[PDB]
Amino acid sequence: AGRFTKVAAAVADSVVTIESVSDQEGMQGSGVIVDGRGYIVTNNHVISEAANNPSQFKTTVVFNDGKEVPANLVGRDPKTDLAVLKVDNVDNLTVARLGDSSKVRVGDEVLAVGAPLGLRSTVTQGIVSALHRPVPLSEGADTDTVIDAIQTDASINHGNSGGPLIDMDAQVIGINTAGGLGFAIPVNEMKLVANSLIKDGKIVHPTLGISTRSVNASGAQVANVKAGSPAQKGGILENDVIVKVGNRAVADSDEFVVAVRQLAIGQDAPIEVVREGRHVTLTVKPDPDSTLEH
Repeated sequence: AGRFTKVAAAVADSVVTIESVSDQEGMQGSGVIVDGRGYIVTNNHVISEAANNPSQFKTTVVFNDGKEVPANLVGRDPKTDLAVLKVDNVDNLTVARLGDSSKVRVGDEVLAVGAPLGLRSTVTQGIVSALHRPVPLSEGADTDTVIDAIQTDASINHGNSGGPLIDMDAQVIGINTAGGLGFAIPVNEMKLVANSLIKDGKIVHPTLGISTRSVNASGAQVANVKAGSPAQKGGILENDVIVKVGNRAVADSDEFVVAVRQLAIGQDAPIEVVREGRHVTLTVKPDPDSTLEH
């Protein structure tokens, strides 16, 4: 058997099709079994329209061996484009076994696996082309977002979106997202997001009340500060050029949004700013974006 033929055949039973149908709509994607009780990780845009209109959409999981089972949304995170589904009382699930994306290196051979039975399903091959790659994602009413992504030249498309990025040990190192190089959500962020979605149905991320644009002191240029925000109270002014957030240099608006999410909620953090030719450090305490779940 081929080298990638073996790795793909060993993870196929862990990748499923995710189908969502209404009176006049249809959207399909892939998912991966991360827990033996029936927990499936997919990306948030695969299910977004079903989550927004659940009274009309029917969500279904289809396994490798043909079986078709209804599924429920446990939780979802548009900020990391992730979601958790649950199938009930299905036995002998081949659980995917999860790697460590911090141990991933540029040049590592990978496979972006889509659901073996999906309509337009794909399985592509490439290498890791970049790590911690901030990438913007923009198909429903959710927020646009940015993620620190694993970048690969394995093609990511409708057919393998939501399925796993797999290393040569048949371990999951990421979740493919199509929302011509590819991008995956690293598996360590997926464990954190999925771990907290399973228990609480929600995660909470820090927020500053800032929206930026990319700057020739380059960085993220403050376009608007929300009233009452942490940026408000910390001293951020509009047209500030943010160059550091916490311990992360900020090259543009994409890295800014990613850098904000790595911060601690309720702890003081320095924002280093280029203001009218000067450098100014400001202290900002991030609020939780979901204060009732915080």
